[PDB]
This record gives sequence, structure tokens and C-alpha cells, in this order.
Amino acid sequence: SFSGYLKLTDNVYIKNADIVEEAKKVKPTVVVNAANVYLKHGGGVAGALNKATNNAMQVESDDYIATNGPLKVGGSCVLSGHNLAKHCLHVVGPNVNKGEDIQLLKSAYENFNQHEVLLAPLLSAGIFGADPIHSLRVCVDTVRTNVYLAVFDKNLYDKLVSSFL
Ligand SMILES: COc1cccc([C@@H]2CCOC[C@@H]2N)c1
Repeated sequence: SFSGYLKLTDNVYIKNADIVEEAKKVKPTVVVNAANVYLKHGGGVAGALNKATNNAMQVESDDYIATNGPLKVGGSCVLSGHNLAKHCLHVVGPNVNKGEDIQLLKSAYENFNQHEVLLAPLLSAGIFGADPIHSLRVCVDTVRTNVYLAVFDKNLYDKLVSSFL
């Protein structure tokens, strides 16, 4: 069902795409959100996914946090995918702009292994401040399930592909 992806490894695929547009097109079983521990989807990928759900993701997330408390950095929760996917896997990668330990990025990607196929952004990339080349490396060395990565920025997508070892 996923189209136009470049195959990086046996299980990792990448495309220059807006993950919101990609999710609406594919309606995957799982779309990954670049979440924070409070599930406050203000900006970056989370703000864009939440805005596509007309804020239903945020309303659901606030109820989740009221019941369960915050997630751990490196952790995740499965919530509804709303109009984007069957489910949304909210994964918290470390935020370098909050001084969080980059070593938690591998733990964050391990959450992907609980799902056979996922549409995902690069964890801790963008406003999370980590090097996206490093995020892609950790992704291919950690995720064993089938991951379709959507990279919004064309220039970053080209840099990721051209530098992939
Ligand atoms: C909003 O998206 C939804 C909602 C319900 C089911 C699905 C599945 C997921 C697997 O692929 C087939 C269907 N598109 C997606």
C-alpha cells in the first residue's frame, strides 16, 4: 500500500512526504507521533497530526494523561489514529532542546518493534533537536518491523539518502 518509498534496508523505507498527507492517503494501521511526555501536541509533527484530527487527538490525549500521568522519555502509548490511521503510536524521543539524554533514542525506537508495520517520522528530529542522520541510523539499527519513514523537508530527505551507509 505505501508508494514512492526508497528502500534503505530489508525493513526500513523512506520518502519525502508530509506525514499528515501520507497518513490520509494510506490510512495505515499505525501512524507514529513525535510526542512529548505530556502528549501536548503543540508543534512539529505532533501539532500537524493533531491539527489534522481537528484537535480530537489532543482531547483524547488529555483524557489519557489525566488517567495515567505523563509518559516516560523513550516510552509510548497507543491511542486512536482518528482520521489518520487505525492507531497512533505516540512515541517520546529525547528532546535535545530540553537537555534529554540522546541515548534514550534507541529506547524510543524499540517501541516500533511492537507493530509489524508503521508510518513514522524520524524520532527526535525537527524541533526535538537531534541530528536526523543519527536518528535514521538508530532507526535502522533498532527497528526490525517494517517502518515507512516520512521526511517532510526535501533538502533533509536528500541529505539522509545521500549520506546513508
Ligand atoms: C483511519 O484509518 C483507519 C481506520 C480503521 C482501519 C484502518 C485500516 C488500517 C490497515 O489498513 C487498512 C485500513 N485502512 C485505518
